[PDB]
Amino acid sequence: TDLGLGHNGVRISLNYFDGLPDPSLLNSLYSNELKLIFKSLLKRDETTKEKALMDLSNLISDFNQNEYFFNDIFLLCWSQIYAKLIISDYKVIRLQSHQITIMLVKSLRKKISKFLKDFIPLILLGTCELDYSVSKPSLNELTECFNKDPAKINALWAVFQEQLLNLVKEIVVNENEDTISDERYSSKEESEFRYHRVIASAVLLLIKLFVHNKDVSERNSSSLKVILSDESIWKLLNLKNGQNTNAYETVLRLIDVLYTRGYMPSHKNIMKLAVKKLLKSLTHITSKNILKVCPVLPSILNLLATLDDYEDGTIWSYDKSSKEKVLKFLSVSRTSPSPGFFNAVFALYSSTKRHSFLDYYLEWLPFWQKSVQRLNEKGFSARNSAEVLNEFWTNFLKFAEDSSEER
Ligand SMILES: [K+]
Repeated sequence: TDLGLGHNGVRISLNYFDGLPDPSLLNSLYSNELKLIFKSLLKRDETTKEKALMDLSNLISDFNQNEYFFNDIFLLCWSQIYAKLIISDYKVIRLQSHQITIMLVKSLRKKISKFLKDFIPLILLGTCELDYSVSKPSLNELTECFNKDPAKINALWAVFQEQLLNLVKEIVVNENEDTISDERYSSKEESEFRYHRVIASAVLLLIKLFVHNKDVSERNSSSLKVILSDESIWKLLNLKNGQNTNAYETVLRLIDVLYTRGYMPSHKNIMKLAVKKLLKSLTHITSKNILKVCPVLPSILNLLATLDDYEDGTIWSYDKSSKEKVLKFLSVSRTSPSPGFFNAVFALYSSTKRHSFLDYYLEWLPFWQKSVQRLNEKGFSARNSAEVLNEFWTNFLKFAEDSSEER
């Protein structure tokens, strides 16, 4: 049987309809107080959950009196609902749930070693939550749980890399908008936003896994292929609305790491999947939303310059109208340039000229011309006027020195 995130006989999942504590297992709990606490956590009413978690948290803080209660039956049950609690919209529920688990690890050391495979990956997922109101306190209490040693934390990323990837796979491949949220009690927007948060956390977790493990690609090739071949991660490459750009930038970073490590060159199918979605997202940038998106444009351009190095600009062939997309993307983005922008544009020019992607005089030159025109009319009133203006001229002069052979 597929136990999902579970490694001790019971199924642990993030969805709402399975991986639930068996009614018999619950009745076998030590104290009648626990039975009610758990029955309270299996409901939907989130008000009574905050108290139930508070009560449970109190029983664990007073570990002296209460200890025989926190046995294997408790850990099996808790490990199942813990997974479902950390996807709640109420950040208090997610935070308290993490603290409880962290407290259990810190208190039942050795006695809980068997369950660490189930708890650590979810704790770390909490530290990867883009909301710092949850990810910072979680990481703090976690770091404190291990003698305040950040090296002991970095070890966790290596020890549990298999279970960490399995968690990613569960979020990305197996669950979706309609399994993380019950359509009967949740609107479409609610479901989307909820799933977005969870998968966004998974992408960051996935990135941290490459940071801490130099051989992750080779040691987990089959697991990574399943994760990255799915469409779900790459669907995050969306700048339309309503989400901010945090998740978007995180995927950019993932693509970069994957390319740098030489993973994507090894998996053309996955690279085609990511790039197609990346190129399509360029069309999401308009005058309507340029002011919300402009701080991530240097990242886009730099990534495209990097990818252009693959097989002499082969990535551009993944989209029949990639040239047109880039042109329209450049014309929009020059209206609201930010620091690093012109450095990135030149990076793209310097790389793509090797196969004459865009015309020097009919396409590149007017871009630079209209750019300085924009900078002169508005600035230098705006902030970072001097920095950006100087950045433009430094890069244009380098661009202009190629006008030699292009004549
Ligand atoms: K999915």
